[PDB]
Amino acid sequence: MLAVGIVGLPNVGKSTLFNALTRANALAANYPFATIDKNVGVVPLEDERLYALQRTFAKGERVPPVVPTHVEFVDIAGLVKGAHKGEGLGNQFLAHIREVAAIAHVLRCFPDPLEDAEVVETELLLADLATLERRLERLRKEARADRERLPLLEAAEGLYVHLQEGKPARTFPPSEAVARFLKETPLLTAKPVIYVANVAEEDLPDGRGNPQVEAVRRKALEEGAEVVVVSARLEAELAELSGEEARELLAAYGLQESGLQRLARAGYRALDLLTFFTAGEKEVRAWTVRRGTKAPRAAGEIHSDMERGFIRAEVIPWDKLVEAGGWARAKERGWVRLEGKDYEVQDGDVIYVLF
Ligand SMILES: Nc1nc2c(ncn2[C@@H]2O[C@H](COP(=O)(O)OP(=O)(O)O)[C@@H](O)[C@H]2O)c(=O)[nH]1
Repeated sequence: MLAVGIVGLPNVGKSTLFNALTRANALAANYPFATIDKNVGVVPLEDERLYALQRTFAKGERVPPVVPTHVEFVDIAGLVKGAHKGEGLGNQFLAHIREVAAIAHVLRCFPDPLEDAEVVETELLLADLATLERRLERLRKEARADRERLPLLEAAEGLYVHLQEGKPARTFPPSEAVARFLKETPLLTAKPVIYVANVAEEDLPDGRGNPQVEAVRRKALEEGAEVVVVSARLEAELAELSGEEARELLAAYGLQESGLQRLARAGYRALDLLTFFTAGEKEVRAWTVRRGTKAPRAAGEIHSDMERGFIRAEVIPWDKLVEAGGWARAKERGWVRLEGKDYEVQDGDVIYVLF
C-alpha cells in the first residue's frame, strides 16, 4: 500500500490523532479502494498551486473546480511486544506493518518517548534478522548456481552485520547491491520512518525547548527518521471546524499550517512522491506518482489507456504556465515541451497527453 502506517504504544494520543484523520478523510474528493477498511483513510493535500492555475484558466464568470490529491494513512493495529515463544503475540502488528510503505510513530512528549520508539524498533529488528537469516541461506545456494544473485547475498551479509548491532536497514549506506536486495526483500526497518512528537499546543510549532521533543530529534538522527511535531488534541478540535475557520483560528495562535497538513507533507516525502497537474478551463487537478515515474505511467494515472496509447505529452512547469497565462500563450512563448516515454515527471509539471 502506498500509505503511511501510524503506530503507537498505549496512551500517546494516537486515537485522538485518528479522530482528526477520520474527520479529514470525510472531506476527500476521491477515495483509494483500500479506504473501505475502517483503519484506512486519506488526508487531502492542500496546494495553493491549484488555485494559481485555477485563476489562470478562469474566464468570464466561469472558474474551473480544483481537485487536490491526498496522502493515505493506516491505523496500524496490533499488540507490539511479543514473547517470541511461537505463541503468536505481535504477529498481527508485523503483518500490518508489512503492508505500508512508511511508518509514523506517535510518541508522547507532554504530561519516556525514546523507550516507546525502541520497543517498536526492537520488534521490527527481530523480524528482519529472521528474514535475513532465511535469505542468507537461500541466496548462498542460489548464487553458487547463478552469479547474478551474488550481489544480493553480499548486500544481505552487510545488512546482517548492521542489524545485529541493533541498527535499522534504513540507515545502511546505499549501494546498487543493497538496493536490489531491498527491492526483492522489503525489510521492515528499511521503511522510512517519521517520529510524530505529540505535544501540548503551547509547544507548537517545533517543540522548542521541550526536552522530550529534543530527545526525539536526537534519536531520529540515529535512526534515520524525520520528525513532525503536532498536538493531536488540537488537530481533533480543528478538524471539527470548516477549513476557513480553522485556518483563521490557527493564524490567531501564530501557527500557519495544521498538524495534519504537516504530517501529510512529511508522509508525501517519506513515500518519495511528487505532484503533477492537469489544467484547463474545465478542471485543475493534482495527481500523485512516485519519484522516478515516466510520462507514460504518469499518463496512465489520468487514463489507463494513455499509458500504452502514450505517444508523447505536452509538459510545462506550473509556474511557467501561470506566467504565460494559458496553454495557447505558453506555446507562443515556446515554454510548452513535447516529452516522450523516457521523460521522468518532475514535481509541479502540468501535463496534457497526446493520444
Ligand atoms: N493536552 C493534550 N492532551 C492530549 C493530546 N493528545 C492526546 N491527549 C490526551 O492523552 C490521553 C491519551 O490519548 P489517546 O488518544 O486515548 O491515546 P492512545 O492510547 O495512543 O489512543 C487522553 O486523555 C487524550 O485526551 C494533546 O495533544 N494535548
